[PDB]
Amino acid sequence: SMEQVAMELRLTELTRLLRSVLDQLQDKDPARIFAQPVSLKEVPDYLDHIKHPMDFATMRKRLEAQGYKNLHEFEEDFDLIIDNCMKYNARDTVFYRAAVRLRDQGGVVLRQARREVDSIG
Repeated sequence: SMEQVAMELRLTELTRLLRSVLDQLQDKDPARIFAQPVSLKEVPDYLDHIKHPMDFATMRKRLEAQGYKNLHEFEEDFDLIIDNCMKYNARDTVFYRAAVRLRDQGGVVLRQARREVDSIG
């Protein structure tokens, strides 16, 4: 139906906007600490600590399959990246600190992304 096509076009346009958001947030991680999944070869106990691992590459796979239906879903995955790191790693570490700086800088980007999503519909 035409209604289904129109809903698909909206999902495509959201995907475009979330790709620009994703690029902008990942620029706030110049060390590439959050670029890839924590390796279970290198951190064998990780899944005993962290129940829902997340990273930018995993989010990009989901995005390219148009797997985010709304901005809330995308933000959920971004907050897991930050929140998982702040639990596993102590305050005194470069990992925790990188997560704090990503959260602080990413908030700015997400604030305007929400206005754009609501504005354009």
